[PDB]
Amino acid sequence: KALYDRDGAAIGNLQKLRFFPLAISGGRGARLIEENGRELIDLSGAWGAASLGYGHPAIVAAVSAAAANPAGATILSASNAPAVTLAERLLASFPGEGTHKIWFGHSGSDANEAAYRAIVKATGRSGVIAFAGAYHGCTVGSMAFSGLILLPYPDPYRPYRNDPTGDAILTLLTEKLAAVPAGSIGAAFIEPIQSDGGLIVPPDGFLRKFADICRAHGILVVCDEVKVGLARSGRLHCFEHEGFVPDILVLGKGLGGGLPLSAVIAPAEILDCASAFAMQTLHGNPISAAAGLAVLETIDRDDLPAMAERKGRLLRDGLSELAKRHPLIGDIRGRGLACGMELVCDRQSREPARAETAKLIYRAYQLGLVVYYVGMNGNVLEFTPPLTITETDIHKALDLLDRAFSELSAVSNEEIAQFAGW
Amino acid sequence: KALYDRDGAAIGNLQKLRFFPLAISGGRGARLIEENGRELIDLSGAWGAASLGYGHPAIVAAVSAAAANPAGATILSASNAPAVTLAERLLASFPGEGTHKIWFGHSGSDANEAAYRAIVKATGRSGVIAFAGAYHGCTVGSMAFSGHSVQADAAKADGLILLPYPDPYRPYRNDPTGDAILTLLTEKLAAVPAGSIGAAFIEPIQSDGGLIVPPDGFLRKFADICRAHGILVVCDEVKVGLARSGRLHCFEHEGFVPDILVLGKGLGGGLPLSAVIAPAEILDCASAFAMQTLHGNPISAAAGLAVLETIDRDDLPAMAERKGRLLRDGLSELAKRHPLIGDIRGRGLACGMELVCDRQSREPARAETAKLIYRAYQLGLVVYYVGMNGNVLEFTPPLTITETDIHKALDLLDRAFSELSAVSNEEIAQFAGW
Ligand SMILES: *Cc1c(COP(=O)(O)O)cnc(C)c1O
Ligand SMILES: *Cc1c(COP(=O)(O)O)cnc(C)c1O
Repeated sequence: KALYDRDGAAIGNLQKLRFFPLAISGGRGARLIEENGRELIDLSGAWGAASLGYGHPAIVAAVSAAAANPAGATILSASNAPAVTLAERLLASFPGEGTHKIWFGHSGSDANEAAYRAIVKATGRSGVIAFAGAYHGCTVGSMAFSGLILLPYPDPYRPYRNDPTGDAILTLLTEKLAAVPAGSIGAAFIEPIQSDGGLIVPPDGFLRKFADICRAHGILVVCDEVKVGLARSGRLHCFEHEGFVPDILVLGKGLGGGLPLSAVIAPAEILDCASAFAMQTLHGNPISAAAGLAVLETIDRDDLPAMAERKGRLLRDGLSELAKRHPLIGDIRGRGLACGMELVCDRQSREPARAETAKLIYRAYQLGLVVYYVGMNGNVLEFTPPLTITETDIHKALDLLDRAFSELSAVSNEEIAQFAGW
Repeated sequence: KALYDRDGAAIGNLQKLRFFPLAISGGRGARLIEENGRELIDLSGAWGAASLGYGHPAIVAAVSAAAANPAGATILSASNAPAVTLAERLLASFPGEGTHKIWFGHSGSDANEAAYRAIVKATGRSGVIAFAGAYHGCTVGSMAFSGHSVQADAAKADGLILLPYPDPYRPYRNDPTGDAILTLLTEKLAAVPAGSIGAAFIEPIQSDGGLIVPPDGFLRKFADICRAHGILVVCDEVKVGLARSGRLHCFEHEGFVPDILVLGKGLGGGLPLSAVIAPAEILDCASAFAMQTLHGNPISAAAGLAVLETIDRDDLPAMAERKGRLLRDGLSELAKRHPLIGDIRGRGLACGMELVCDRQSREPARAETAKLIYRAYQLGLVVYYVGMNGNVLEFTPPLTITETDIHKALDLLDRAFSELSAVSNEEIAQFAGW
């Protein structure tokens, strides 16, 4: 039986996000090795989780050593040195000396859930501001508000109310705040680059101004950097690009370099408001913790933010070259190695090319390239490879992507129909 | 400055369940190693997550090889070999009626939530039966049908029905047979529209409720009432599953097979991993529905496999049954000496010891229990308490715990009983506990 056929038989549809029959048995650096023998360049990096790539020496060393001599298995019922070392390391990376503490999780979902629960418990303020198209996780607790003030994301490519500046969204926020009692909203949840929305970098200056308004109202600013955080944006934290510092930082995916690990950096008052309150047995386990430590160590050691900045420009330069040749490309956006490329039927009408996008990723897979699409309209290719990816791998991936566009016709809508996707 | 103070400075209280200042920098077998190098026998096994203990060679080999050559990092947008192999291995070991599939998670919390969300999605029946005192998780979705104190302050599912647990030591309405509970169930089902309940969540030994083994034959009768009303039976074996009970699956003791099995804790051997074994119709009813990026990651999956292969190779069910008798015998020996010990219960290496002020009226001895484990810690033995009354000592050691470890543990436990008055009220007040 083929690996992909075994998968369909053993594993239920519930957790499947499948677009093509990718069936993996290995990985080395930025390359996935399929069962069938072929290597593929990973432009996805498991949605950004594989920050250091596959089999990075630092991850192997840290994880192997931890497995061999684990400081227990939890942070709930015992303090453990790896988790404490990682916590101090995270506090050191954030402007929160004496003011902030750490909460460890398994995922961005449980981390966002925990932040919200803790905010409500600590402040009694259960009202929330979030953006339409926001992704804060896929559990009841994180979809709770992923009471609610929904704002449009300030998208330069598709302005709200005919205002490219985004200032009409700040005016909307002002009205929504005045419409409801002061002290009713406890938190604003932001993505400093929108993920599921289609890798949208907000217009310049918007978020600084957004945060200002929140602070004026005693509203906590929660920055969700599960996707775009830890070196990936060309700086360590994505908010560094934006002229503000959040009250709360949520971290996940790439934090674990392949292991389940998330963290909330939050004021001490928020995280000390109760004990035994948001906890799961393997939270703060020393094997995930040691993996996270290796990720942060490598980020500093190998200057991964500068690597991401340098390699992102190269990638996005590459994409612009393809745009001269392929009219489908309408917008190329991003910071560092978090890039999006939106595909449109007309560049002036900006009408989304959904069908063509689906064929494009399927085709790219046949050619030896792993890339997925996101967006409200299913028309934005997401690029989040290992920060470790080689300049050679980028150029190869660019050729394959070029090839994919030239060969969309080679993919039928019935090959697309076999994979349920989103 | 020392590790425990550094922890208070860096890590919030929100996720802390602390009973004493245990500060760990290492582990070997059934032993935890503190910052200064002092060794402690771990009878908790991290609430049973450390199924194979610490630094077990099979976990080390599995994890190191998977880190070196990982099959991606996900089962969401890719199939990977470690996860499928693990899925089929779990499937092979389940004596299911019909055909079943696997959902993979990080924890028993996300697994219970996902099981429930899938049932509601597959069937449209949102009503749920769970037991008073039930612990199914600490996420919004899994707290919705839980009954423990941790979940006491959370939003409960509409159509949640809570039944008393069949506790031999504290029988509901003083009926030792458990008949009054099945009678209560019957009255509950008919105060509610026919076909409205989709699920019944069962702990085959109730964990946080006080490590409670139900009356013999009760769960089979309970399962029968559910099956006759179209209600799917969900067996939460996160705590008490995979060899720990003296059998591979704890339901093997109760003479019924569940529709859905939930796994976690010990499944990962120290890495985050859970699983749901559910009928195909339930797990296939939707796609991209209940998902987190690192679900089915190949490193957690490799450990899961090392756990099941070790369970098989070392016949860990048979080991647990014997080591468990050895442990409960030793505890019975302690009962003959210390009047606080009111009840000793459990299967295999899942054991509970309830402490009471008086053996006749069985009033819970809360203050002594806290002092007991604090003293045990000082003597070099790690053990926690559970229960609605905070009076139940829980023993869930690594399944690979040696006989000598157990004897050493029994001696330190004996000593901790003799010496609990050494522990001051002020010392305990420093730890928030439950
Ligand atoms: C992936 C992601 C999450 C959720 O993380 P999981 O690990 O999938 O639960 C939350 N927020 C953002 C911005 C993400 O990208
Ligand atoms: C521990 C436990 C859970 C929850 O598992 P986490 O790892 O804490 O999410 C659920 N049910 C039972 C019976 C448990 O023991």
